[PDB]
Amino acid sequence: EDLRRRLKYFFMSPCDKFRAKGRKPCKLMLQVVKILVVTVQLILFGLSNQLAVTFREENTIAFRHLFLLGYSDGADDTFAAYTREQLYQAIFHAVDQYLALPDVSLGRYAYVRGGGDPWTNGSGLALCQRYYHRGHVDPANDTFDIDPMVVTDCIQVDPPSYKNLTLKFHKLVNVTIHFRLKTINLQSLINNEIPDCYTFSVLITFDNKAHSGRIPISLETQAHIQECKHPSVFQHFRLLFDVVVILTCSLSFLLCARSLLRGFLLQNEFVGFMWRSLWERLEFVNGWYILLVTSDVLTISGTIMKIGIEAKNLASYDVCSILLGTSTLLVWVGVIRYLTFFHNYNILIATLRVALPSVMRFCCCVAVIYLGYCFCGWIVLGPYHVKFRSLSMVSECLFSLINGDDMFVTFAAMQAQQGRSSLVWLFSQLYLYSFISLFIYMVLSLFIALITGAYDTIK
Amino acid sequence: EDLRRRLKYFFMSPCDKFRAKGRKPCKLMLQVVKILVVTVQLILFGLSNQLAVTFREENTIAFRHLFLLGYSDGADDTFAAYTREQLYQAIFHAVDQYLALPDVSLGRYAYVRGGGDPWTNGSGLALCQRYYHRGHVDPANDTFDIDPMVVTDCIQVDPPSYKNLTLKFHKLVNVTIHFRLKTINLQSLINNEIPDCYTFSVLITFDNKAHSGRIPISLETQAHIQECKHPSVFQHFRLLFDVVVILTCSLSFLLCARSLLRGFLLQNEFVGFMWRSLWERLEFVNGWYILLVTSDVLTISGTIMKIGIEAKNLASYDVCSILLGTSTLLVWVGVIRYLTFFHNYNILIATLRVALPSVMRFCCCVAVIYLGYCFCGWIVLGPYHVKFRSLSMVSECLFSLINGDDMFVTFAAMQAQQGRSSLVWLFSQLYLYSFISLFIYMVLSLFIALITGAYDTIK
Amino acid sequence: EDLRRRLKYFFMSPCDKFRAKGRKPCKLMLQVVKILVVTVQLILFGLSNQLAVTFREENTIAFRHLFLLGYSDGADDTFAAYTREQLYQAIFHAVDQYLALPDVSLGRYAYVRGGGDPWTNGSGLALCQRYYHRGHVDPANDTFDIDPMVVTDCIQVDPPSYKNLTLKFHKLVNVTIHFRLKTINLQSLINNEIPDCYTFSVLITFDNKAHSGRIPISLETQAHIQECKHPSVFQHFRLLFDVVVILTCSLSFLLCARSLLRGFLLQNEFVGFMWRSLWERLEFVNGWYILLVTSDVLTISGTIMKIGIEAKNLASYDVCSILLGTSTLLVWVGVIRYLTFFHNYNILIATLRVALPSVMRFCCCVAVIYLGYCFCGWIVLGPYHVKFRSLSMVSECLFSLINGDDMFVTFAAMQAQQGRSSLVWLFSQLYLYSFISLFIYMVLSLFIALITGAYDTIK
Amino acid sequence: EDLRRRLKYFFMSPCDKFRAKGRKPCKLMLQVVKILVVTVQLILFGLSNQLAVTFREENTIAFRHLFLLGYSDGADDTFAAYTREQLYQAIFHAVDQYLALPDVSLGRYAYVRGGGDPWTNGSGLALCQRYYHRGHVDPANDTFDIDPMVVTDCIQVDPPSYKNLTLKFHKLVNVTIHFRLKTINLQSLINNEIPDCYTFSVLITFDNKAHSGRIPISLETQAHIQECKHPSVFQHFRLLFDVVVILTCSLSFLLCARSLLRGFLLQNEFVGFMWRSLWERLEFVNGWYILLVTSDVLTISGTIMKIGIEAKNLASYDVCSILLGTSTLLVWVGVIRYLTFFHNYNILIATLRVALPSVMRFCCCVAVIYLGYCFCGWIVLGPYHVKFRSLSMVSECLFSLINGDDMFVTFAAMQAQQGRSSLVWLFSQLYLYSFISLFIYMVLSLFIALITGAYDTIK
Ligand SMILES: CCCCCCCCCCCCCCCCCC(=O)OC[C@H](COP(=O)([O-])OCC[N+](C)(C)C)OC(=O)CCCCCCCCCCCCCCCCC
Ligand SMILES: CCCCCCCCCCCCCCCCCC(=O)OC[C@H](COP(=O)([O-])OCC[N+](C)(C)C)OC(=O)CCCCCCCCCCCCCCCCC
Ligand SMILES: CCCCCCCCCCCCCCCCCC(=O)OC[C@H](COP(=O)([O-])OCC[N+](C)(C)C)OC(=O)CCCCCCCCCCCCCCCCC
Ligand SMILES: CCCCCCCC
Ligand SMILES: CCCCCCCC
Ligand SMILES: CCCCCCCC
Ligand SMILES: CCCCCCCC
Ligand SMILES: CCCCCCCC
Ligand SMILES: CCCCCCCC
Repeated sequence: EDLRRRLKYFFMSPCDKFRAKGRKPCKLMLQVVKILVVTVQLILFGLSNQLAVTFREENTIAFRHLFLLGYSDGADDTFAAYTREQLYQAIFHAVDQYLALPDVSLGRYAYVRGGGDPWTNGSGLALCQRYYHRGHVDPANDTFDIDPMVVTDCIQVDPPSYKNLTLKFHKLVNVTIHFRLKTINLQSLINNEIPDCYTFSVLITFDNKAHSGRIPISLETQAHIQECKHPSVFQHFRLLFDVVVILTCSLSFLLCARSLLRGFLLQNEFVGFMWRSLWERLEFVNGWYILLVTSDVLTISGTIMKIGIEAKNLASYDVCSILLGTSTLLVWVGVIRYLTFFHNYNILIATLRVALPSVMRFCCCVAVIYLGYCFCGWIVLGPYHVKFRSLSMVSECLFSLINGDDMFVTFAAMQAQQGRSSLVWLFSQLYLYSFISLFIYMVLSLFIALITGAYDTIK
Repeated sequence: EDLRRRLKYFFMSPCDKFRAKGRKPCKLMLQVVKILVVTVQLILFGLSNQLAVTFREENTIAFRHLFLLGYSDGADDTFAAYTREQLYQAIFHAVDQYLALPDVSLGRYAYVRGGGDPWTNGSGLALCQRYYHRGHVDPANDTFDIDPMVVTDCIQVDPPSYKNLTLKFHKLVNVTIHFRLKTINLQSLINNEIPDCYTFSVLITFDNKAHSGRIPISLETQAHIQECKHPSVFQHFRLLFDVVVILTCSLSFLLCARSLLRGFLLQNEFVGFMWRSLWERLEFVNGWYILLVTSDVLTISGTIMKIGIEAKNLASYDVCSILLGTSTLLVWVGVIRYLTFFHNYNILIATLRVALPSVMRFCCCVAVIYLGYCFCGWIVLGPYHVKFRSLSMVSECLFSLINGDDMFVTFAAMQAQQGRSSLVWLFSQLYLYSFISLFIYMVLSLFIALITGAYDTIK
Repeated sequence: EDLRRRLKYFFMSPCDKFRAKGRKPCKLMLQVVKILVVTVQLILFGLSNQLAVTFREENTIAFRHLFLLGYSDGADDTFAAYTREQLYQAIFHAVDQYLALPDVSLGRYAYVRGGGDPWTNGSGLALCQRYYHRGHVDPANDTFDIDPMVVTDCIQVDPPSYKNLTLKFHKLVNVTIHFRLKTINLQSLINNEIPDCYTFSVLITFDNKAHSGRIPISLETQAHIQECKHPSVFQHFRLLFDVVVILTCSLSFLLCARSLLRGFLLQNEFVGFMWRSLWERLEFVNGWYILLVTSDVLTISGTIMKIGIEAKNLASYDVCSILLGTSTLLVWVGVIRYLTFFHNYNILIATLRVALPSVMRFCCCVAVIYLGYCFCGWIVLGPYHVKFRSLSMVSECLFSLINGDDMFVTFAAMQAQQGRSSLVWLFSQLYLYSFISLFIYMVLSLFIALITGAYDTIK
Repeated sequence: EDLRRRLKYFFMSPCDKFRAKGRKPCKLMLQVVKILVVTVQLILFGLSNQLAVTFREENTIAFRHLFLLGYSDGADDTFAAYTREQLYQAIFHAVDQYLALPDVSLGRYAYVRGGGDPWTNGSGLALCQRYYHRGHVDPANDTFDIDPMVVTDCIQVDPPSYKNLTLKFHKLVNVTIHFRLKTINLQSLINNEIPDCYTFSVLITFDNKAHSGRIPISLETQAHIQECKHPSVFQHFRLLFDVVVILTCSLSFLLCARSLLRGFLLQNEFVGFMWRSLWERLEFVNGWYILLVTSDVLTISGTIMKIGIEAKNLASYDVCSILLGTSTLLVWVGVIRYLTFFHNYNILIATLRVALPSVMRFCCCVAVIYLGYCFCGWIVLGPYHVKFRSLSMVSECLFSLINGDDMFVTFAAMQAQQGRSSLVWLFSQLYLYSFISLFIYMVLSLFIALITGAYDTIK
């Protein structure tokens, strides 16, 4: 009796419900307001996120130019030493620049002393060489006597004896330089924020693990952010905007939870009526509202993290950015729920609903072939091909090849081996040709055929 | 009675109308003449447009080589100073080259003195440093005391004391060098045109807003064009050609307006007959003729601007070029109006007419997803990914990815973060894979399906 | 009566004709032999073609390294002078290297003296500056007085006063250095060929036509090949192979001409029978045999040219290579004539036969849009975009964009103008987005739909 | 009678057979175990394969930096000498560095003396110049007198007179430097493996075969691996894992062979029953089991090779890697055999089975066109186009072009010839446009149509 009318009303559109019981669509206007405010909050956060990331990266580039002898932009991957004299000069240049920093640097840096290892108390720079405990290497007689246990020896340099360093080249594992520098991110002032205090931990590595006559040289930094002690800025909204976002998301969450509860109660009543199928029950679950509550939770968590970062209780910019960006994407996607009511505007969702199961079953069979190719390429071609170094990189290369991207350069990276390793080159030819042909012309064609057949069904 | 015959005649083809009432198709021959003359005028204008653009750009490159110490082509994005000595040397090199310009430069330049700020009367070069009013920075004690108000102090150099410049490095915001140079674009002589007089305003910036120990250095120019005073060229068509273009476009406009008026009158009579639907009225509007009158207006405006530029009353080359190029494109497109009469030649337009509404409705749903991805990528990945720096650049990157372009390099730009920021790298993996899969395999497939289904309908 | 049987036999396959009248298929075996021999001849010619091209290009690169001060590989497009001292040094370096060539060069070169202009009798090198007859340039007073007539003044240098060169910088149009060198292409010995004598005409240009303060510097060569005088090589097939190719092509031509004549006679008889439609007559014309006779003519012409080049009567390697390569492609394509008899192997040709007319009609409408875009892009974007410099380059860029290639870099080349010329940048955005959308999603889709519909018809 | 039931059981699924006769599916669990263990073995082998390849390549790069004067990374393709003084300096630098190696090198190398040619007994380095027996070259008189027989003259250098080298430049064919160095691959210690002893044979070539004034310089190495004599590593699983892989593959092979024999016997019985068609017999052959036995043979061979390499009996890393990688790919693909039983999961295989014959027939016709284009492009464009140098490279370029990849750069590589060789440039335009249009829009469309029509059939 009334159950039929109740269900019919439960599955009606906002305009239909307004016609029926004069219900005002507050959820829709809330969604529009949410899109606006969440996007604005994301951009406002992005300002400070960019400030932090830029400070870290620019300081690291400046360190590379200051401490690496003969360094130039774009040389990171090939920068290396090849003679004993070059290596000694690089090490001494790094240490001398560390000692001269106050007089030459464009930035203002403070020294850090002591702390844990590798620094002794009062020491600012640690210069450590690591070598085998016993190494006797005699290629002339085709012999060696090695105790592979690593011994670390190093020199402590106080900021304003290291020149007596003697490297044990034949059994040298690596050389490292460790030091910390303190600086202040003044640019924050442009965003009406109090500058933070940064500590950069700088590691310079001269790596000899390959014992190949080529020692690559690299510099890396780790940044630690902390609040400064009683700072002063002459004449030192966002909080209220964050509170507004929180209120909007809370109201949206409450309305969506109420709708889900109403749907659950109606589902229970209908099941009781029928009894007097899991899918027939899930038909009462509004997936869009589950997405909306997930988005609200994400947005509130991101806003709380953002408030904490602004208050200087936290410094996890990356997590906050990921939370807020994902929530913004979900908020933008959420409004399709209201287009679902009209067939002329619901082609994408209607087709995906029919296509997805067969697509998943197809992927079941395609994935094992894809993984076989991934592992084979990674292990066989990785030592020779710059695009096959790692499994994730192999997956990227194969996925791009399926889409027709970067094909000729992939083929050409192997041309160097046609004269050196002919068998590997021939294998790479067969591998690439077979993969491209199979996946572009057979697999992808059938995938698209499944999707277009589903569309033909729903149309 | 006669209304049926009149409407049938009104909807007939040029050949059919010639058969019926012996009407000569002057509009079609006018369209052909218009294509020829408008294209020729565009090319002729392009000659002088190229001359102007080349003068500006070549002078700017020469300035970069003259005034930037150690500059080389292709280094614009990374050119920077890293030590106090480097910065002082760059500043003094720029000023010294400015003073030596008459003796060393291959071009002939005249100095400009006085005028508004930043130059005092009689001064040719302004060397200005901008720093915080009060800056006390103490990273050693984790303290600072800042009044962020910017103070500008600068030295005036008369063209043929600046060597005493002392930079306040710890609170320095930036350094700028401003000067103006006058020159003459002699190359115009090859196009039988009188050379113009150019003033180049040159700004060299040493930017320290990030306070990161790396100060990027850049040079920019702004060009002002003016007529020279009583020039003399020994033995100093285009005007007549412009007048011909104007006459052709005016006649085309008159004929198209007459046709539109006739259609409007016939529409009114038919509506009156029926009365004794907005679409049923718009059926009488020839959209091709609206396009043609728009193209005629654009062409006449562009020709008037071109005449003014040739007379030296205007120098807005870019606006003129845009007007004339758009009008040329529209003129070329306009002749499809006559192919519309024959079905075997009207596949594209006939199919678009049926497909466009459903395509627009589909875009309604796709656009919110696209914008969500744009904002998320711009804010989360922009600090780390060179292709996500700006919203327009993000849109370009995503649009290219949809078309399969530049995929692997997009993936590879993030490989540097796999060791530094693992969470951001993982997010970028999920973001790129999900976007590419969704848009290439689901969205684009259904878009093409809509278009091909419309074609199946009209065929 | 007999006419039906005669026609049925005339349209039968080689196996069917062998069954009917025991006819041996000599044309087919001739085609196979032709493929083999023509391909082999192409490769054999390619050996000597490569030798000639390599000699020219390697000599030109060596000249660039010898005569251009500070030249390095890959700098051709940006190599330029920027100060008077740099230009003087480059000019004097080129002349000094010309004079020192016998002592420093790795190649063996002989000087050429006299001849026509610009060299006087006995002169090996001509150093010429071209300037305006009267040039008074006064940017300070915004005035000039120019007689644009070009005066050429130049110095003659005898191979082993030019140091007194005074350049008129303010009215200088360009500077050129002309000289000729003779050398011998010894590498020909590896191919059992007598070396040729080469004369390289070398032109070095310092171009100041833009009067922009930047003078680009370039070097170009023209090679003239001649037989040497009574050469001697101790112990100094291909001719017989060329004769064999000629005989094979002649026999194929004769058989195809006989077949065409037989078809023409049968066509005339059938028309006479019917009389007691142009297409109904062209149905008797074997297009494959027209292609075969064209290929035979091309092959014979190429072989005669190759024999002449080997005999040293000709040196037009490029024309011979084009003739032989085209003939090889046509010979390879010609064997599809025999697959046309079997439907399971004739899908491509059968479908093209049905699709081509509608494709041509579609192209009629698409071409005007494409040309409008070409002209608009060439004139509006060419001064700003490296990929739009020339009309052919614009066509290449747009054709590649239609196929999804190089999209993001096309967008990115304009990002530099977003700050300098905002209006041009906005126009480029609209231009690229509209072109890509229209052509990839609407035009190409309908093109493929036409082809697949034709296939659906023939299947 | 029983034959029908026997055949029906023979063609049932694992679950169906378990229902029928309670058969435990040991082959399927064996396949899962095989996937796991084979993939793990491949990765474990990849560790040592990477160690070997890295040692070889890093040593070669170090040699290039040590022995090539003025060498820098990325200069391999253009590195060349252009004056006699440069060539002498490069030769003497290489020899001097060879003599100074113990004092300057970061690696530890031992000299090799004597052996076969080109070294005499006691000699470590051979410096050999090769020139024509008689060369008189007179370009001034357009004459030459050559005996092309090559004479080799060379100097022996003992490791710690070559300075008196006099090069016969006008008839010089090339110069080579040969020497061998011994070293130890210590990095193996990180993988708990005993280091191997490497001998690097180093060849430095200064090539003058073109006699063009440009002499390219290159360095190449060949590595020979051997076990060292009585090495000692303080405290010097994989064997047991290899044995486990062998056992698993052997059991899988036995089960698959038993299944194939059972199928053969059933086939014979059915044929005997019918007698009282080759395809009707091949219907009894399980192709998946043939694939599985092939994979088992490959895996066992690869494992035996891996054990031999670990024992130091072999050093063929490339062959072992190819065997194991191919076997891993086949093992991953093999599990689709069990998905073949379910139609919803068998779309790919079911469609391929129907599409493959028509695809092969289509390829018959397409291949001759493709080969014609390959040969034409290789011979005509190869001397001018970097992507057409070799036939394999031409095939890669054309295959990539079909897939839309690298189009604009292919067009742009020819733009340099538009001014030099206009006829070749025009031919390249026609060649590229025709190939791309024909193959992308006609051939590929029909290929995809065949595949999708087969899918339409099986669905
Ligand atoms: C009945 C249905 C059942 C389910 C259907 C079948 C499911 C299909 C599963 C697909 C699996 C494909 C294999 C990918 C993994 C291979 C690469 C890999 O592991 O990377 C190594 C990397 C790490 O390896 P690495 O490179 O760091 O280490 C290599 C080792 N060294 C460094 C020592 C050399 O792992 C990853 O982080 C995973 C990256 C791959 C992820 C790509 C898969 C897609 C992700 C989801 C987005 C798509 C959503 C689409 C939805 C949109 C529309 C709604
Ligand atoms: C019932 C039907 C209703 C309508 C149907 C639905 C309409 C669909 C609307 C599409 C909108 C898609 C979103 C694009 C905007 C995102 C990018 C953006 O805003 O850029 C930022 C830029 C500016 O941002 P920015 O990068 O300068 O600033 C970033 C901020 N900083 C610098 C501080 C880091 O804005 C633009 O200039 C817009 C560029 C995007 C334009 C692309 C859209 C297409 C243009 C029209 C051409 C296509 C015509 C096709 C017709 C051919 C066939 C007839
Ligand atoms: C009824 C059916 C009958 C059969 C149907 C028709 C069969 C179709 C045959 C295709 C042939 C196509 C021509 C390619 C050869 C041209 C290039 C060449 O030879 O290279 C030169 C190279 C060597 O040349 P080079 O470049 O080293 O030498 C040039 C000379 N110098 C150096 C002096 C300048 O040869 C090769 O190594 C071959 C490379 C091409 C291989 C590509 C073909 C595909 C390989 C198989 C993988 C695909 C499997 C797909 C299955 C997946 C799904 C199940
Ligand atoms: C994201 C959940 C969508 C659920 C599909 C049903 C549409 C009402
Ligand atoms: C909704 C998940 C929130 C995760 C926050 C964790 C921050 C360390
Ligand atoms: C550009 C306007 C086209 C209007 C479509 C109707 C064709 C007669
Ligand atoms: C038809 C629009 C003309 C715009 C001209 C404006 C130039 C400043
Ligand atoms: C290349 C000419 C082909 C002619 C088509 C008819 C096929 C017998
Ligand atoms: C790889 C062999 C597959 C054989 C096709 C038949 C499937 C049972």
